[PDB]
Amino acid sequence: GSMYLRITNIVESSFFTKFIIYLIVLNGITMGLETSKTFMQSFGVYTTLFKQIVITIFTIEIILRIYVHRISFFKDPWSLFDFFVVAISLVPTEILRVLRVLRLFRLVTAVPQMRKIVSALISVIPGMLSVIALMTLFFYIFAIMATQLFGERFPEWFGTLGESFYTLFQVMTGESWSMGIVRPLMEVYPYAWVFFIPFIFVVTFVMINLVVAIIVDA
Amino acid sequence: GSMYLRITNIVESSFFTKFIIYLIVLNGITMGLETSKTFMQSFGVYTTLFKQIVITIFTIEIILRIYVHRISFFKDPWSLFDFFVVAISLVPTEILRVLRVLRLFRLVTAVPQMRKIVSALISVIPGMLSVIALMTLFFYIFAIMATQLFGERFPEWFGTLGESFYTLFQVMTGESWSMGIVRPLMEVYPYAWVFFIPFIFVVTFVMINLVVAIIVDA
Amino acid sequence: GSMYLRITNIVESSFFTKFIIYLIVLNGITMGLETSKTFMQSFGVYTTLFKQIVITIFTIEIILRIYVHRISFFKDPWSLFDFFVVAISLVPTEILRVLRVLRLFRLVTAVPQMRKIVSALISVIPGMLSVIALMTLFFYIFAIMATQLFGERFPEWFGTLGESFYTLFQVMTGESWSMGIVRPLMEVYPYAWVFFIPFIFVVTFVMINLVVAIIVDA
Amino acid sequence: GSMYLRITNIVESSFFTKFIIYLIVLNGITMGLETSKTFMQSFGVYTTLFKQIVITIFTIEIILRIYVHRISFFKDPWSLFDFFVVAISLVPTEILRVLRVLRLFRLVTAVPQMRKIVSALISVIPGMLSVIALMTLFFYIFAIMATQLFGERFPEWFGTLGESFYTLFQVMTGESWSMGIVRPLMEVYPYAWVFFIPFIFVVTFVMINLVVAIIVDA
Ligand SMILES: CCCCCCCCCCCCCC(=O)OC[C@H](COP(=O)(O)OCC[N+](C)(C)C)OC(=O)CCCCCCCCCCCCC
Ligand SMILES: CCCCCCCCCCCCCC(=O)OC[C@H](COP(=O)(O)OCC[N+](C)(C)C)OC(=O)CCCCCCCCCCCCC
Ligand SMILES: CCCCCCCCCCCCCC(=O)OC[C@H](COP(=O)(O)OCC[N+](C)(C)C)OC(=O)CCCCCCCCCCCCC
Ligand SMILES: CCCCCCCCCCCCCC(=O)OC[C@H](COP(=O)(O)OCC[N+](C)(C)C)OC(=O)CCCCCCCCCCCCC
Ligand SMILES: CCCCCCCCCCCCCC(=O)OC[C@H](COP(=O)(O)OCC[N+](C)(C)C)OC(=O)CCCCCCCCCCCCC
Ligand SMILES: CCCCCCCCCCCCCC(=O)OC[C@H](COP(=O)(O)OCC[N+](C)(C)C)OC(=O)CCCCCCCCCCCCC
Ligand SMILES: CCCCCCCCCCCCCC(=O)OC[C@H](COP(=O)(O)OCC[N+](C)(C)C)OC(=O)CCCCCCCCCCCCC
Ligand SMILES: CCCCCCCCCCCCCC(=O)OC[C@H](COP(=O)(O)OCC[N+](C)(C)C)OC(=O)CCCCCCCCCCCCC
Ligand SMILES: CCCCCCCCCCCCCC(=O)OC[C@H](COP(=O)(O)OCC[N+](C)(C)C)OC(=O)CCCCCCCCCCCCC
Ligand SMILES: CCCCCCCCCCCCCC(=O)OC[C@H](COP(=O)(O)OCC[N+](C)(C)C)OC(=O)CCCCCCCCCCCCC
Ligand SMILES: CCCCCCCCCCCCO[C@@H]1O[C@H](CO)[C@@H](O[C@H]2O[C@H](CO)[C@@H](O)[C@H](O)[C@H]2O)[C@H](O)[C@H]1O
Ligand SMILES: CCCCCCCCCCCCO[C@@H]1O[C@H](CO)[C@@H](O[C@H]2O[C@H](CO)[C@@H](O)[C@H](O)[C@H]2O)[C@H](O)[C@H]1O
Ligand SMILES: CCCCCCCCCCCCO[C@@H]1O[C@H](CO)[C@@H](O[C@H]2O[C@H](CO)[C@@H](O)[C@H](O)[C@H]2O)[C@H](O)[C@H]1O
Ligand SMILES: CCCCCCCCCCCCO[C@@H]1O[C@H](CO)[C@@H](O[C@H]2O[C@H](CO)[C@@H](O)[C@H](O)[C@H]2O)[C@H](O)[C@H]1O
Ligand SMILES: CCCCCCCCCCCCO[C@@H]1O[C@H](CO)[C@@H](O[C@H]2O[C@H](CO)[C@@H](O)[C@H](O)[C@H]2O)[C@H](O)[C@H]1O
Ligand SMILES: [Ca+2]
Ligand SMILES: [Ca+2]
Ligand SMILES: [Ca+2]
Ligand SMILES: [Ca+2]
Ligand SMILES: [Ca+2]
Repeated sequence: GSMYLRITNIVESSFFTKFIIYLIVLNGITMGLETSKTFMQSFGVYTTLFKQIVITIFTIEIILRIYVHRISFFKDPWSLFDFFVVAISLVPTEILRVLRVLRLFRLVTAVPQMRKIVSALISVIPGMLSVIALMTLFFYIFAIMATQLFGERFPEWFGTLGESFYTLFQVMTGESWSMGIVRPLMEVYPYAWVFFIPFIFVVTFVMINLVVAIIVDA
Repeated sequence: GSMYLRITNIVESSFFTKFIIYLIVLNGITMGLETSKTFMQSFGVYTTLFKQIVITIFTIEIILRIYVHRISFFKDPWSLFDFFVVAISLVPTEILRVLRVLRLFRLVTAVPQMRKIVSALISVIPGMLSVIALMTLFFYIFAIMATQLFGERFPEWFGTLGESFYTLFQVMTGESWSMGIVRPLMEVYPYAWVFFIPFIFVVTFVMINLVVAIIVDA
Repeated sequence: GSMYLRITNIVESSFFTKFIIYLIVLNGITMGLETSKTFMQSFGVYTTLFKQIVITIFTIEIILRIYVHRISFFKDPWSLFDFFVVAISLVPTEILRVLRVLRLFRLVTAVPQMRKIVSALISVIPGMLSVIALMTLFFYIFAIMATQLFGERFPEWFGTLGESFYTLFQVMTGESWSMGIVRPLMEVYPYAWVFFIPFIFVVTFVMINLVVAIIVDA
Repeated sequence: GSMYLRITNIVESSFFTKFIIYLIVLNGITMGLETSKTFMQSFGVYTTLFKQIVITIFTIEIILRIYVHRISFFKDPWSLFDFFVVAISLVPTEILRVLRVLRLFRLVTAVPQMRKIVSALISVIPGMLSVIALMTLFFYIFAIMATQLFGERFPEWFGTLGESFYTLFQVMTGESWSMGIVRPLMEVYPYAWVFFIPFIFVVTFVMINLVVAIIVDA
C-alpha cells in the first residue's frame, strides 16, 4: 500500500538507522555510568527513566522492522540477533541485567563496516571446523586420562572431568603450566611430565597449524 | 572365493565402518561416565558388561580387517594404530587403563575428514626435522651448561641433566621464566641473566623461524 | 634572498643534520649517566651545563628549521614531533623530566632508515582500525558485565570500570589469567569460567585474525 | 707438492670429516655423562683420558685444516668458529669448562644440513636490523624513564638502568607483567599503568610487525 511504502522509506532510510545508532550510544554511555554507585545515587531516576524510553523506542523499532520484511527478518542473522537482545532486555526487572549489557553489540549490527568485519571473522570459522573437532576430541581424551591419573591426589585440578578440562585448557594457554601444575604434581607423581610435555607439544603444534591454515585461505 | 567377496563387501561397506564408529562413540561416552564415582557405584555392572561387549566386537572386527588385506594392514599406519590400540586394551584387567583411553583416537582413524587433517598435520613435520634437530642439540648444550653452573646451589631446577632440560623447556615456553627462575637465581648468581637472555633470544628467534618455515611450504 | 639560500644550504645540508644527530647521541648518553647517583654527585655541574648548551643549540636549530619552510614545518609530522619534544624540554626546571627523556626519539626523526621503518609501522595501522574498534567495543561490554558481576566481592580487580578494563586486558595478554584471576574467583563464583573461557576464545580468535589481516595487505 | 695433494684428499675426504663427527658425538655423550657425580666417581680416569685424546685429535685436525687453505680458513666463519671453540677448550685446567661445552656446536659446523639451516637463520637477520635498532632505542628510552620514575621506591626492579632494562624485557616477554610488576607498583604509584599499557602496546605491535616482516622476504 501507499503507507507501507512510506514507512519503508523511513525504516530503510539512512536517518532512522542513524537515530537508532544514537540511542544505542547514549544508552551505552548510560550503562557505563550506572556502575558508578555515587553517580547512581545522584541520577538513578534520570537514567532509569532514560532506560525505559530507549527500550520502548527499541521495541517499536524492532516491530516496524519485522513489518517491512517478515521472512527476511527471521532468516537474517543480524536482525535475528537484534530481536533476541531486545527480547532479552524486555522482561520485567538477576543475571538478566548482565546479558542486557549485550544490547551494545547492536552497534556492531547497525554499522556497515562493523558488519563487514564481523562477517569476515565468522567466514574464517568453517575452514577450521576440522581442527576444532580434532582438538575437542584430543582434549576429551587427555582430560579423561588426567582425571583418572591425578584426580584423586589432586582433586582441586583434575578431580572430575570438568576440573581436568579446565586445567588442560589452562595448560594449553600456557598459564602457570609448570610452577603451577606440573611441578607441584611431580612432588607426588615424578613422571607426570610424560603426560604434559607431549600434551604441550601436540597442542602447540596443532595450535600453530590452525593459525597457518587460516592464512592460506586468502 | 565367493565368501571372501561377500565379507569384503561388508568390511569395506559404508555401513560396517559406520557401526564401528557408533560403538566407538558409545564407548567414549561410557569412559566419560566411568569417572563419575557415584555413577560408577550406580552402573558399574552395566557399563563394564558394555565394555566387554564392545571390546569383543572390536577384536573380531580387527581380525576380519586383517583377513581382507593382510600385507596392506601392517603397512597401513591407520590400521597399524587400530591394531595397536585394541591390543593394548585387550590384556586382562595399572597404567594400562590410562592408555585404554586412547581407543577414542580410533574415531580419528575411522572418519575420512579426520584422516585428511591428521595426515595434513603429519605431512607438515618432515620439513622441520632440520630445526627440531638444531633445537635438540641446542637444548642439550645449554642444559649441560646450566646443570654444571646452577645445579649445585639450585638442585631442584638444574640439579641433574633432566631437571635442567625441564627448566629450559619451561623457560622456553616462557612460564615464570624470571620471577620464577632467573630472578631467584640472581639472588646468588648475579650474572645468571647472561645465560638466559641469550638463551631466550635464540630460542624465540628459532621458534619464530620454525613457524615461518611452515608457511612457505604452501 | 641571497642569505636565505645560504642558511638553507646549511640546514638541508647533510652535515648540519649529522651535527644535530651527534648532539642527540651525546645527550642521550648523558641521560644514561644521570641515573647513576654517584656519577651525578661527581659530574652534576659538567652534565647539567652540557644539558643547557645542547638544549639551546636544539632550540635555535628548531627556529632555523621553522624559518626555511614554515607551512611545511607544521604540516610535517616529524618536525611537528621535534618541535613538540623540544618545547616540552624547554620549560624552567616533576613528571616533565620523564617526558624530556623522549627527546631521544629525535634520533628516529633525524635518521632516514629510522623514518622509513617508523612510517612503515604507522602505515600498517589504518587497515586495522576496524578491528581495534570492534575490540574496544568488546572490551567495554565485557568490562561492564564483569564489573557488575564480580566488582562487589572482588573490588580489587573488577570493583570499578577501570579495574575491570585492566583485569580484562591482563586476562587477554594471558598473564595469570587462571591461577591469578579465574580460579580465585571460582572459590566464590563457581561458574565464573562461563564468563572468561568465552572471553578468552573471542579475544584470541580476534587477536589472531588481526595478525593475519596485517600480512595480506602486502 | 705431491704430499700436499694427498693430505688434502684426506682432509676434504668424506671419511675424515665423518671421523671428526664421530669424535664429536662420543665426546658430547661423555659431557652428558660427566654431570653424573656417581658416574664420575666411577669413570673419571676413563672419561678424562678420553677427553685428552679427543682434544689432541681435534687440535691436530684444526692444524691440518689451517694448512690446506690458510686464507680460506680465517675468512670462513664456520672454520673460524671451529678454531675459536677448540682454542677455548685448549687452555690448562672456572667458567672455561662451561664454554668448553660449546664444542658440540662443531656438530652443526661439520654437518651440511646443519650448515644450510644455520646460514638460513642468519640470512634472516640483516633485514630486521632496522627494527632491532628501533627496539633497542625504545628500550633505552623507556628504561631511563622507568628507572627515574620507580627506581627509588622500587629498587629491586627499576633501581638502576640495568634492573629497569631487565624488568622491561621481562614485561615485554609478558612474564608476570601485572600481578608481578604493574599491580604491586600501583599500590604506591596508581597511574603506573599509563607507563606500561602503552609500553606493552608498542612492544607487541612492533614485535608482531617484526614477525610479519620476516615472512615477506620469501
Ligand atoms: C571506549 C572507551 C571507554 C572509556 C572508559 C573509561 C572508564 C574509566 C573508569 C574510571 C573509574 C575510576 C575512577 C574512580 O575514582 O572511581 C569512582 C567512580 C564512582 O565512585 P564510587 O566508586 O561509586 O564511590 C563510592 C564511594 N562510597 C561507596 C563510599 C560512597 O567509579 C567510576 O569512576 C566509573 C566512571 C564511569 C566512566 C564511564 C565512561 C563511559 C565511556 C563511554 C565510551 C563510549 C561507549 C560506546
Ligand atoms: C565479535 C563480536 C560478536 C558480536 C555478534 C553480533 C551479532 C552477530 C550475529 C549475526 C552474525 C552474522 C555473520 C554472518 O552473516 O556470516 C556470514 C559468513 C560470511 O559471509 P560472507 O563473507 O558474505 O560469505 C558468505 C557466502 N555468501 C556470500 C554466498 C553468502 O558465512 C558464514 O556464516 C559461515 C557459517 C559460520 C558459522 C560459524 C559460527 C560462529 C561461532 C559462534 C561463536 C562461539 C563462541 C564460543
Ligand atoms: C571458535 C569456536 C571454539 C571451539 C568450539 C567450542 C570450544 C569449546 C568446546 C569444548 C567442549 C567441552 C566443553 C567442556 O568440556 O565443558 C566442561 C567444563 C565444566 O567445568 P566445571 O566442572 O563446572 O569446572 C569447575 C572447576 N572447579 C572444580 C575448579 C570448580 O567446562 C570447562 O572446563 C571448559 C574448559 C575449556 C573448554 C575448551 C576445551 C577445548 C575446546 C576445543 C579446542 C579448540 C581450541 C581451544
Ligand atoms: C566433547 C564435549 C565433552 C563434554 C564434557 C563435559 C563434562 C563436564 C563434567 C562436569 C562434572 C562436574 C559436575 C559435578 O558435580 O561432579 C560430580 C560428578 C560425579 O559425582 P562424584 O564426584 O562421583 O560424587 C561423589 C560424592 N561422594 C564421594 C561423597 C560419594 O562428576 C561428573 O559430573 C562427571 C560428569 C560426566 C560427564 C560426561 C560427559 C560425556 C560427554 C561426551 C562427549 C562426546 C564423546 C565423543
Ligand atoms: C614434533 C616433534 C617434537 C620434537 C622431537 C621430540 C622433542 C623431544 C626431544 C628432546 C630430547 C631430549 C628429551 C630429554 O632430554 O629427556 C630427559 C628429561 C628427564 O627428566 P627427569 O630427570 O625425569 O625430570 C624430573 C624433574 N624433577 C627433578 C623436578 C623431578 O625429560 C625432560 O625434561 C623433557 C623436557 C622437554 C624436552 C624437550 C627438549 C627440546 C626438544 C626439541 C626442541 C623442539 C621444540 C621444543
Ligand atoms: C643501547 C645499549 C645500552 C647499554 C646500557 C647498559 C646499561 C647497564 C647499566 C648497569 C648498571 C649496574 C652497575 C652498578 O653497579 O650500578 C651502580 C651505578 C651507579 O652507582 P649508584 O647506584 O649511584 O651507587 C650509589 C651508592 N650509594 C647510594 C651508597 C652512594 O649505576 C649504573 O651503573 C648506571 C650505569 C650507566 C650506564 C650508561 C650506559 C649508556 C649507554 C648508551 C647507549 C647509546 C645511547 C644512544
Ligand atoms: C594501536 C592502537 C591501540 C588501540 C587503540 C587504543 C587502545 C586503548 C583504547 C581503550 C579505550 C579504553 C581505555 C580505558 O578504558 O581506560 C580506563 C582505565 C582506567 O583505569 P583505573 O581505574 O585508573 O585503573 C586502576 C586499577 N586499580 C584499581 C587496581 C588501581 O585504564 C585501563 O585500565 C586501560 C587498560 C587497557 C586498555 C585496553 C583496552 C582494549 C583496547 C582496544 C583493544 C585493541 C587491542 C588491545
Ligand atoms: C638428545 C637427547 C638427549 C637425552 C638426554 C636425557 C637425559 C636424562 C637425564 C636423567 C637424569 C635423572 C636420573 C637420576 O636418577 O639422576 C642421577 C644421575 C646420577 O646420579 P647422582 O645424582 O650423581 O647420584 C649422587 C648420589 N650421591 C650424591 C648421594 C652420591 O644423574 C643422571 O642420571 C644423569 C644421566 C646422564 C644421561 C646422559 C645422556 C646422554 C644422551 C646423549 C644424546 C646425544 C648427544 C649428541
Ligand atoms: C643456532 C646455533 C648457533 C651455532 C653457531 C655455530 C657456528 C656458526 C658461525 C658461523 C656462521 C656462518 C653463517 C653464515 O655463513 O651466514 C651467511 C648468511 C647467509 O648466507 P647465504 O644464505 O649463502 O647468502 C649469503 C649471500 N651469498 C650467497 C652471496 C654469500 O649471510 C650473512 O651472514 C648476513 C650477515 C648476518 C650477520 C648476523 C649476525 C648474527 C647474530 C649473532 C647472534 C647474537 C645472539 C644474541
Ligand atoms: C637477534 C639479535 C638480538 C638484538 C640485538 C641484541 C639485543 C640486546 C641489545 C640490548 C642492548 C642493551 C643491553 C643492556 O642494556 O644491558 C644492561 C643490563 C645489565 O643488567 P644488570 O644491571 O647487571 O642486571 C641485574 C638485575 N638485578 C638488579 C636484579 C640484579 O642487562 C640486561 O638487563 C639485558 C636485558 C635484555 C636486553 C634486551 C633489550 C632489548 C634488546 C633489543 C630489542 C630486540 C628484541 C628484544
Ligand atoms: C569463537 C572463536 C573460535 C575459537 C578458535 C580460535 C582459537 C582459540 C585458541 C584458544 C586460545 C588460547 O590460545 C593459546 O595461545 C597461546 C599463546 O601462548 C598458544 O601458544 C602458541 O605458541 C606458539 C608460539 O607463539 C604460537 O605460534 C601458536 O599459535 C600457539 O601454539 C596456545 O597454544 C593457544 O591455545
Ligand atoms: C609433535 C609436535 C611437533 C613438535 C614441534 C612443534 C613446535 C613445538 C614448540 C614447543 C612448544 C612451546 O611453544 C612455545 O610457545 C611460546 C609462546 O609464548 C613461544 O614464544 C613465541 O614468541 C613469539 C611471539 O609470539 C612467537 O612468534 C614464536 O612462535 C615463539 O618464539 C616459544 O618460543 C615456544 O617454544
Ligand atoms: C600502537 C600499537 C597498536 C596496538 C595494536 C597492536 C596489537 C596489540 C595487542 C595487545 C597486545 C597484547 O597481545 C597479546 O599477546 C598474547 C600473546 O600470548 C596474545 O595471544 C595470542 O595467542 C595466539 C597464539 O600465539 C596468537 O596467534 C595471537 O596473536 C594471540 O591471540 C593475546 O591475544 C594478545 O592480545
Ligand atoms: C609514554 C607515556 C609515559 C607516561 C608516564 C605516566 C606514568 C606515571 C607514573 C606514576 C606516577 C604517579 O606519581 C605521582 O604520585 C603522587 C603521589 O605519590 C600523586 O600526588 C597526588 O597525591 C594526592 C592524590 O590525589 C593529591 O592530594 C596531591 O595533590 C597529588 O599531587 C601524583 O598525582 C602522581 O603523579
Ligand atoms: C639472535 C636472535 C635475534 C633476536 C631477535 C629475535 C626476536 C626476539 C624477540 C624477543 C623474544 C621475546 O619474545 C616475546 O614473545 C612474546 C610471546 O608472548 C611476544 O608477544 C607476542 O604477542 C603476539 C601474539 O601472539 C605475537 O603475535 C607477537 O609476535 C608478540 O608481540 C613478545 O612481544 C615477544 O617479545
Ligand atoms: Ca599464553
Ligand atoms: Ca605467560
Ligand atoms: Ca607462552
Ligand atoms: Ca602472553
Ligand atoms: Ca610470552
